[PDB]
Amino acid sequence: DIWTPLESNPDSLYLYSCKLGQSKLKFVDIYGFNNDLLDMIPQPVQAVIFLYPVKENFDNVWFIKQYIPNSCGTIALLHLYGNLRNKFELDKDSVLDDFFNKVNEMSAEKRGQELKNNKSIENLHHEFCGQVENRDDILDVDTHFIVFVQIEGKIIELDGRKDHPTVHCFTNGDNFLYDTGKIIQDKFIEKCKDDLRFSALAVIPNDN
Repeated sequence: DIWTPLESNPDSLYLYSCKLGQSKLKFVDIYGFNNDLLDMIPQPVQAVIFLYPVKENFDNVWFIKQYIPNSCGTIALLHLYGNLRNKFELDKDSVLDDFFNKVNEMSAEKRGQELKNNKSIENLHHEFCGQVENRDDILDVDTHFIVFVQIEGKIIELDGRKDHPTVHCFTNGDNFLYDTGKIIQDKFIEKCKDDLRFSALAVIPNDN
């Protein structure tokens, strides 16, 4: 049971979200993590999605375990809209609204198993996945999506391969994008002993 990696292009992510039941949030490329470039990002930033190669009470954070290779794009969208549900509501009776209601009382483990059995999402996923010319486009699981969201003034990193969310530090609206950049630089970029070709996206409101 293997999936085609999700296309990370901001337009494809949006369109994919629209079909899943969320049209209120959009994605904007992050060109770098220095202040100059982060200043270019429109605010308020609601989250940051990050792609790269290869206390603990989480009562208030929605978490799903990842069991399927290259489903991570979708897991990230799940972690994203699932934790912004109060602020940006899902379309009533949409694929995601239905999924979140169905798994609301489930643990991160059973949530993850439910994903396996969700035809709609798997189908919609592979309408917004990358192209495949050869097996190395689906069997090469090298790049990985993770997401950072602000939950009760705390920067929470959400990754389905880990056993739980990773709580980082306190923050606020104004500072979230910047505190997040510092975390990404020290935890992933500079910690990597090479030219870490990453990509990043800020999630912002579609309107105001």
